[PDB]
Amino acid sequence: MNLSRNVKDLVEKLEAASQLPGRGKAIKRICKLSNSDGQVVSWKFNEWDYGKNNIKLPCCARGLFITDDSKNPQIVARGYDKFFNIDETPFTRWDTLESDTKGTYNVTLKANGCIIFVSGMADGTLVVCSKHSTGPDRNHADAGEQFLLSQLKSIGIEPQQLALELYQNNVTAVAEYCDDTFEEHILEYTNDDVGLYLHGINYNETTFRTWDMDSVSEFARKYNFKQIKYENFNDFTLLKKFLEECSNSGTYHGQEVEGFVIRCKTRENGNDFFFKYKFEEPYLMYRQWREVTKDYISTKSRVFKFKKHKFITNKYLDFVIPILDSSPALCEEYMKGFGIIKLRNEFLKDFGMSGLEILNHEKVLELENANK
Ligand SMILES: Nc1ncnc2c1ncn2[C@@H]1O[C@H](COP(=O)(O)O)[C@@H](O)[C@H]1O
Ligand SMILES: [Cl-]
Repeated sequence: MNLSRNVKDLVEKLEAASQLPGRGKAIKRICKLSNSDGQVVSWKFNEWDYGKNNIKLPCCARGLFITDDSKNPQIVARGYDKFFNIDETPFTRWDTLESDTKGTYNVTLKANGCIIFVSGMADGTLVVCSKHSTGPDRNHADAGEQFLLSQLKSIGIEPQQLALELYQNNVTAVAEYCDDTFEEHILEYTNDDVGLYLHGINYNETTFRTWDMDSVSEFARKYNFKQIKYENFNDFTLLKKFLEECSNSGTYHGQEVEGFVIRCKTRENGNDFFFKYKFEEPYLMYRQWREVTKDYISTKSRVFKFKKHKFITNKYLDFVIPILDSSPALCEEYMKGFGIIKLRNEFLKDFGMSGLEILNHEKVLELENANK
């Protein structure tokens, strides 16, 4: 008779929102369980419908999976809420966050691998889903399932125990997995270590409540998950100091960083809230280099439409075009998404400056080379 996991109100609200023609139309997708052969419903909204005070959503979870019961639907799997970059929304501006949020501020690196949700049902089933798919898509759900079973065998923990512990806490584990079949990202990642990383744990409720990272680590050691680096800053001023110093330095712990995911609790009602701080440079310059490289490999055309980093991009083309012309093997891997970072650093070595050092004296050097 336990109605503590009944979510039929939210199910009714989602079904009603499904019929809405154009604004806030609930998107429904029925998947089949890979273990129990039963069915689970995945709900999802349009991205442009998120994060707007004029568009109230029944739930704000990126990834939501509910059971297929007409008298007691239960949230099988829940992901994080949709959270946005700084200044992207009026409630992620650099001034509103200090006023309306408190500590403790937790900073993790931006994920690079595929995201998977691991939960458990009453029947001991270990339900592994991915971006709105459990049938199964990217099929990273099944890849991560194989990784998880392999790592559970390595510690002798049966998947039944993990499913039962998830069910008893009514939690979904959000995990990032990075296979070697994955492509390279523009900025290098020092936590490649192919396997399953545990990004967090959420309670399967309509509202967003996530475990603190220490509990996540304790759960991960209990189930052979690869731990994730993070740092804690108690106040907003310390966090702004760390973020601005890291941006002025471009190195977190001797590594190139694309972005940070920062978790905190809102000052009013003490609810969890995430926001992203993305370092625009040197990500933009490197991605422009990669795009012009792919354009040359596919067309042998070195004309580009960019307005920023034009001189350094032309120098990069001067250095790299002979390499691409005379190394057909490098072109194939580059098009497949490999060797981007190595070729980038080869150019950075030829030019004699670091990427940040290039960015610092760039208008100086561009105007100087134009003047000559
Ligand atoms: N560590 C992370 N950094 C950035 N986005 C994340 C992370 N973990 C999960 N996401 C979610 O992934 C989605 C965007 O991924 P993508 O657009 O494929 O880069 C959004 O729903 C994010 O909230
Ligand atoms: Cl509800």
